[PDB]
Amino acid sequence: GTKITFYEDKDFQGRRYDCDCDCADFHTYLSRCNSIKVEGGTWAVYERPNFAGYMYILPQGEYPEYQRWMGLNDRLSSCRAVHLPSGGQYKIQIFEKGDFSGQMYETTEDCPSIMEEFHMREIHSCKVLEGVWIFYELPDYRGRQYLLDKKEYRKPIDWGAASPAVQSFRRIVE
Ligand SMILES: [Mg+2]
Repeated sequence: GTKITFYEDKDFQGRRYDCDCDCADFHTYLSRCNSIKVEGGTWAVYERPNFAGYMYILPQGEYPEYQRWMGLNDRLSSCRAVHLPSGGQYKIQIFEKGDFSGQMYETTEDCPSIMEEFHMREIHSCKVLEGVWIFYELPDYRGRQYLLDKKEYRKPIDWGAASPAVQSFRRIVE
């Protein structure tokens, strides 16, 4: 089922790499990425090998420029398919402070503005109770993205963020 294609140049041109499973390192096959086709599944694609650096979530679709997936540069070199639980449930708890302290909020819905809904622009810890979610550094699902597909996150670095800025979040739905 799951299949993704990476191209070096815009508009599905240039050297190409295809992947139907996780790939921790494709840098030897491809030196840059400027377009992607996702034929099936939803994929997390990462700037550096072993799922490091900037990351981005792409559902099925055609992406003729990296700006189409909110890419931040022309570098990609690892990818993995997002596993959506068959049960189809989503619930997250967000916390004001690290280590699950401070004010907590629980939700099963998306949040395009944490400031509007919860009066925060940083989240310092999180429990993903059900499902798979994405945190964004900017409002309304803009900017750098962080995949939350583990259960517990005691500090922002646990979701890959050097910054505590989180201004929106949403679920990855099938
Ligand atoms: Mg709302």
